[PDB]
Amino acid sequence: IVGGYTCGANTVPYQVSLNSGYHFCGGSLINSQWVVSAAHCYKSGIQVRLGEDNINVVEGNEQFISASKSIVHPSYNSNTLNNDIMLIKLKSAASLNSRVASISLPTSCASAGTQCLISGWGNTKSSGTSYPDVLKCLKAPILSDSSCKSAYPGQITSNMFCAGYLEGGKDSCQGDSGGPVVCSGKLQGIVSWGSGCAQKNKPGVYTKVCNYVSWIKQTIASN
Ligand SMILES: N=C(N)c1ccc(/N=N/Nc2ccc(C(=N)N)cc2)cc1
Ligand SMILES: [Ca+2]
Repeated sequence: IVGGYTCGANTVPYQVSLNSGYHFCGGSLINSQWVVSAAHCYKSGIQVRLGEDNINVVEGNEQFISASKSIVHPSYNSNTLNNDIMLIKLKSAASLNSRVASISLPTSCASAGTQCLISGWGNTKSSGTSYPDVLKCLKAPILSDSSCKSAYPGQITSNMFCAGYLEGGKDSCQGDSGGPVVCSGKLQGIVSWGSGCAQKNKPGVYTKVCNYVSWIKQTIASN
């Protein structure tokens, strides 16, 4: 997260770190056994780390639970990042309390202008590289589809939305991928892609979760 702020330990209780020896992507816990992340975060041997703040220090609220299965969206296209969503099932149910909590799926798509919270342990620099150890947060509005499409001609599908700031300076970034965009207490987005980070007229592009709720629910129901 570039231009964000330190969330505060366990203030984003649904935020998970996907760990394969190191943090490589975010995710969002959507029930005790399931995490939603970006399909481009797919890899085998994922350990889901819940209850994280400092991902480099055991601070006492962590739950580390290996994935038992990952399900990449049936229509995920890695070239276009269309349908950049994947479900990860935990081998065991996370223990849910205030510091580790699922985030509600949307019942409706959020509109442009809705303020959201984007979070992650990704790079905090738009130029160069610095990875935070504690969870970073960014309040960012969903941008209009028109501004999104204008920013990224020929790339924004109906399964994507832009959020952030056209002026740049504030954005998610590498290492935030897969993580949440939560708006009014609903998971509306998944950190998906963008050109660089926090670049002018290159806002973050997010998987439009509301399109996937049916798939998520039915997948969970049968897996
Ligand atoms: N909001 C942003 N600017 C932004 C946020 C996260 C981000 N990270 N994406 N990283 C990323 C890495 C690999 C792939 C792939 N295998 N195709 C896709 C995306 C890139 C840009
Ligand atoms: Ca930790």
